[PDB]
Amino acid sequence: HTTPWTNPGLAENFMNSFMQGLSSMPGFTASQLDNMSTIAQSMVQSIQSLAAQGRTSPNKLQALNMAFASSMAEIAASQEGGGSLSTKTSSIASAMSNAFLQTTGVVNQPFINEITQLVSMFAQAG
Amino acid sequence: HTTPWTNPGLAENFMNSFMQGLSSMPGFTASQLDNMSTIAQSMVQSIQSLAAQGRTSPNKLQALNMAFASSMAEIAASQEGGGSLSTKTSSIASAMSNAFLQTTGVVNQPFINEITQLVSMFAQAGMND
Repeated sequence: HTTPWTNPGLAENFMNSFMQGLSSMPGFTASQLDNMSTIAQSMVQSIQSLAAQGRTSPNKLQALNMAFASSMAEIAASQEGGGSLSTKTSSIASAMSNAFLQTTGVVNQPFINEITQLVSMFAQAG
Repeated sequence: HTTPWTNPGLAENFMNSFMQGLSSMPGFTASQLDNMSTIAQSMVQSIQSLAAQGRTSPNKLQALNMAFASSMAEIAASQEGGGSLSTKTSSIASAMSNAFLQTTGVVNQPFINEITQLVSMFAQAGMND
């Protein structure tokens, strides 16, 4: 239970840290950041409720972390406004990288790469 | 055109309808389905809670519907057990299709394609380390 994918407290820390970091990065409108913040806070509260019920597990926490990251990639790709897709992509990657450093102290680069591929995948579908 | 991210009620109904249908479909273990149902229930409750506060919008709902569908894909692709990846993918796609039909009355094919693409992506990558 040493990572966001196995420890509910660390999953919550990860998502809060991602947002704190993203808030100082370029490419996003106030509206986009509000939307991302609203979503992060709803997913943090949702992991808190499940943890209270003993209803988190590695499999569910993995899927919830992926849900969080996919929804961020989706806002970036679909929501009109702000800077370039490439600026938004770099900003989400830097925010993810700091969220790892703030939690496990170990960046999961393949996961960051995967989220970067999501942004392009979603942008191209829309 | 009307979608699951048009308003909170449609979003919640789509998610519930997806789970109902998937649970009658092949390729999954009881554990994977329990896990998918738990995440679906948490998402619906999140939406009910944002809705009660007037905090939903089409952009936020579209992001949450993606949060939901990605979760489903992640579980299917990565939690060990059940049938083939090919079976899980078509079961997810048929379940999404029915869920549109029961909710809005209209299948959103680009969304179905996105999610089947996610299943592949997530199977290749994993969530390790």
